[PDB]
Amino acid sequence: LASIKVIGVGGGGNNAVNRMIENEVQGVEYIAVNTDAQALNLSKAEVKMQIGAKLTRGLGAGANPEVGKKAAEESKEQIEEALKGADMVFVTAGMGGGTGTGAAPVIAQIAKDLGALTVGVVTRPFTFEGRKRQLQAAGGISAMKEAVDTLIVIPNDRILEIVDKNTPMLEAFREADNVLRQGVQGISDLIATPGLINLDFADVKTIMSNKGSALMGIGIATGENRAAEAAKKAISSPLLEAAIDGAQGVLMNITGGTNLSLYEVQEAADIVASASDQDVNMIFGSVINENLKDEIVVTVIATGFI
Amino acid sequence: LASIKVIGVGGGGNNAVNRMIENEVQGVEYIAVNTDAQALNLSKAEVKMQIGAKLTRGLGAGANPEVGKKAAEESKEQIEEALKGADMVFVTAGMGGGTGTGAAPVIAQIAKDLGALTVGVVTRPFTFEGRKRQLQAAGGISAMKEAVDTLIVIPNDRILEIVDKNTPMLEAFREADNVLRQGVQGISDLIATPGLINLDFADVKTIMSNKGSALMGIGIATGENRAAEAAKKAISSPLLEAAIDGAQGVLMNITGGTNLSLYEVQEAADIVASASDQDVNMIFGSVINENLKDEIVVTVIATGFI
Ligand SMILES: [K+]
Ligand SMILES: [K+]
Repeated sequence: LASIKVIGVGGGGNNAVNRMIENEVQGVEYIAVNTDAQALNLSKAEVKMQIGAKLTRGLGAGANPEVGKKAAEESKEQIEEALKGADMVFVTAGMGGGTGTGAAPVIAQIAKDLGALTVGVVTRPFTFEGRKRQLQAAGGISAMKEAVDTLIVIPNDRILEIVDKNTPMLEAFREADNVLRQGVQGISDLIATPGLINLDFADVKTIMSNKGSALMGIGIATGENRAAEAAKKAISSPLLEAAIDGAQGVLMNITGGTNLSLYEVQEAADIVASASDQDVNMIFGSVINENLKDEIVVTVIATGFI
Repeated sequence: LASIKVIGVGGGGNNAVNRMIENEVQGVEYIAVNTDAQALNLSKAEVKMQIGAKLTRGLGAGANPEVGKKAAEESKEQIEEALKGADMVFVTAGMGGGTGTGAAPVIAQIAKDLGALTVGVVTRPFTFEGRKRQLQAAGGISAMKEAVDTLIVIPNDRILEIVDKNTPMLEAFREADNVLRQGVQGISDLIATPGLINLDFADVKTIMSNKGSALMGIGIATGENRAAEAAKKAISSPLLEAAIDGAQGVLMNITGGTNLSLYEVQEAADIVASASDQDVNMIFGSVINENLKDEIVVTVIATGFI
């Protein structure tokens, strides 16, 4: 199985890494990277890497991408050494602030230069976060795209379409953390641990080598008709904010409990295939999570959008 | 038993509250309060109070005490409602940043105006954090002193005298979090839960009503001579950065396992009394922590320093 590191960069990455650990996501090594020593000390990762100790003295980057970038530059030797040996590196961060925006591209570029298949999974800030955050996030996304093989972008505004109408702001942020965790786990669960219908690493690498950007969609369903319902919810997810038939590559993960059947996996796959372009390169796998009972989760990652 | 709330304000308070929860500190209600939604979502407290949602949009106060203050002002109705009914409120924060420095005094003043015995337990930043942090912390400490009954100040530089010489910066910060937890738990364990030698709430209130400032000291020891060794370490703690004989009031907590003896409690108390002024108002109690084996911890809180 592939050797996989998941790197949480800055506050958005910190929370996503903790959510993966809370969900007992197996087969990956976690590395929390941050300029903010207080936040870093709340990481559940065993490897906690403080960057920019001299520059920022543990105080964070103050929403300044240049300080995030220079912090990662300060610590480039340590970052390179931590990443050495990985076949694949996920770099997770929230865009718009200082450390995510500035450090995540530096870290991703280091991983990519080492030869790791490098996948960024990042949030674009909620519009309510304001103009400075939006502008800085656009800069980070552009930098991230240069530094990775595939960048999966989670449009946080779309979460607001998904959650209940009176959801407090704190809970909207909490859901963004969960979506980042779902983005990484959707891919890693199919390659990091044994399974009946895993994915071939080489095939993941091919779908993750497309240009342009990538998006994700998530569907969850229970009971009768769950496989079809979950798949339909995934392809119609507000998160997948382009028509899936525009994608060059599609990866589908269906996860269920021990009762997940061949018939259900096929049903879900057929829905996603049918919605996608006729000439799409689509790959899929299934995961048994024995902690699930009657729910199934379908995650779709679509790459190579114009 | 007294009804006690422990309020973690901003990043330093967040980490201290999590450390209390990790150490299974009983008998108190925890409330995490923050302008930073990502950090707040890592709180282990069941009550998570986002303040300044409109002003800061979940992004934190950017090391600006005025923004911390105005965030608390925005949310004053919610803060007042959360604090109603408490006999005692601990307000814990790191001084020097925006939310701790600015919001903690507002919150403490609300608690004090409600009639709660209000005790602040705050860190003064490490010198390495720089001049802006030092100056802002001095302002916060002055504000905090006006807003509480007793302010216990933890001089972070003194932690550097305590930890091993090559301790990384991240671990020095982690130890500050632990000291804040020890400051609160030293007092709360003697009044919040049943015990053989608890303290009288009225007596705690008297020692906590002194003017001037307060300091703490911690000593830990195992094996033969543990009670005397721990007590001596507490009174000579670099954290207690004034001669204990200068204090008007002294509170001592000795905590040990089920083997903690009357003789040991007395031995420790005698050491602290002997070191203190002849006319000191000193009170003490003991706690059995059945999770301890042969270690004992002595905590001393000294109040009313000139
Ligand atoms: K698997
Ligand atoms: K007790």
